[PDB]
Amino acid sequence: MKFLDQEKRRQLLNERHSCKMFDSHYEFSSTELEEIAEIARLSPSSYNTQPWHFVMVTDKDLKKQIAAHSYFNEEMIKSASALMVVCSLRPSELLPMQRLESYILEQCYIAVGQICMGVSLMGLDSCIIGGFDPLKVGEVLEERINKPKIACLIALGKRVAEASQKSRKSKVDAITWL
Amino acid sequence: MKFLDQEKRRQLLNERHSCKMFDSHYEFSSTELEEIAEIARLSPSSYNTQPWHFVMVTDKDLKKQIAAHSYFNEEMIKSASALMVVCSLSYILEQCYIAVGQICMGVSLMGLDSCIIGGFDPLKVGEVLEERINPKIACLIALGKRVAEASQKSRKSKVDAITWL
Ligand SMILES: Cc1cc2nc3c(=O)[nH]c(=O)nc-3n(C[C@H](O)[C@H](O)[C@H](O)COP(=O)(O)O)c2cc1C
Ligand SMILES: Cc1cc2nc3c(=O)[nH]c(=O)nc-3n(C[C@H](O)[C@H](O)[C@H](O)COP(=O)(O)O)c2cc1C
Repeated sequence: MKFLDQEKRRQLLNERHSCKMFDSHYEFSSTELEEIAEIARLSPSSYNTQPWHFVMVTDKDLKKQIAAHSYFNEEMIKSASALMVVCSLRPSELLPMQRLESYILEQCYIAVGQICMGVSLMGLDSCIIGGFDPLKVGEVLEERINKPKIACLIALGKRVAEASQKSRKSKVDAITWL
Repeated sequence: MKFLDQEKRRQLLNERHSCKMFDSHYEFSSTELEEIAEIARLSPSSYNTQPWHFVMVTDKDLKKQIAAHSYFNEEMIKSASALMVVCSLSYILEQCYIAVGQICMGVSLMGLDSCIIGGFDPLKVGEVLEERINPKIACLIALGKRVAEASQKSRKSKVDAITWL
């Protein structure tokens, strides 16, 4: 019951890459945005806690304000069709270095791994972003939504340039066979 | 262009499910084993740090041992074709979980099945392995072939999960 053959499954692993620049002229349809939200939502988590909230930022000025405080990621964020803000839930909403906080981030990180695979399946591109001023991006999103704890960002869109070459430590360093 | 069309992308997200029991007859080829390991290795991380190590358990006797300490996951793990032990070497040491999500998606693309496992005793699971590896064990992933259909998706509302800006 496979979906893609070896050649295709291998290509996807390479197409899943950190897209450093996006086609600013490519706009996300409601269909594209909705499926991405479903890829995020349908992700797995321990005891199905789903301690995440995904904020889809498509407004250019609002994304631009976040971009201005993402340092070297500014032009990239600006270029992107959409910017996902992966928010971690409060521990008070979870229950009916901090242990609960780290647990929640672990679930959020899983979702991220699923999302970026989904984005490649559609034919689009992403870049996970942790290089940003956390206090400042919260600031410009405060009046819009309650002050969130941000795990990471995910820039989204269509690429202008080809995928960068994969650089990973040796199969030996990463894999033990038993 | 697309790798898969709309229907098949939507189908996959349901095929990507926590498989509770596996075909205890089915055995992983080397080719199946090697892809699963490469999906894991090509995962993304901060500054390409790759703060992880993946241990592939296939031997039925050693897997049987790990399953004995896996509480309510005992039969599942014994019946699986393989068992991956995911280990970590801001905060960056949690980013092995980014791999986890990529792996399970890649596994389902092959038309196989997986279950992410957090229900185990890390003391005794680490003990039976420590004659070889130096941990830190984050979680487990059972890998193999299903015996029945994928479970129904239960999730909180789209409204609970998504803010549209
Ligand atoms: C970190 C982690 C640990 C998990 N541990 C277990 C487990 O010990 N036992 C189990 O039955 N399921 C476990 N699961 C599976 C979740 O219960 C499952 O992801 C959730 O119910 C969503 O359903 P789905 O994966 O079938 O789509 C775990 C999932 C994650 C992400
Ligand atoms: C938590 C996290 C944060 C990241 N932040 C950035 C970033 O701020 N800027 C950037 O260009 N890439 C960022 N990346 C992408 C990684 O640098 C990239 O995944 C790694 O170099 C491997 O390359 P690849 O994904 O293209 O295979 C981030 C990745 C992760 C997991």
